[PDB]
Amino acid sequence: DRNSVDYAQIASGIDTRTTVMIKNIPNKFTQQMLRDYIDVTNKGTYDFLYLRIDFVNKCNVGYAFINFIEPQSIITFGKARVGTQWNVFHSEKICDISYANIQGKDRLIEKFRNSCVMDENPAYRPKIFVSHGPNRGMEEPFPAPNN
Repeated sequence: DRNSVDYAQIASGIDTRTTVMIKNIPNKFTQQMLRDYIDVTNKGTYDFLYLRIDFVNKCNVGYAFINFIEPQSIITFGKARVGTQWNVFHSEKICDISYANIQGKDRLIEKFRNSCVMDENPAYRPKIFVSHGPNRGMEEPFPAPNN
């Protein structure tokens, strides 16, 4: 499909999309567990991260948005994790990815800055990180509502 990830197309430079959906996330996985999981192989390679929590059902939504700074970092993540089991909470689910319909850190910021999710516990809010320079990967304060 239009959102399937093909590592060879990324390597050859014919698909430069950077926003990816991390799929089949176990119900009880947290955003901290996801950040740590990604940091095993991809620390400092992404500049947007969000795993939405459903507070009523005590679970995450099952997928996360991640914006990689360089499209090549999708190969690093994918080749290490895609097709492997999460191996937490006795889940049978496997890590998988596809491209998101929304593309880029700026579009992601604009999608959540005015959202009601910014009113929840600061620890569970979407995150942005420095995209370039010596501090690349360091968390940045999320921009305030545009209204």
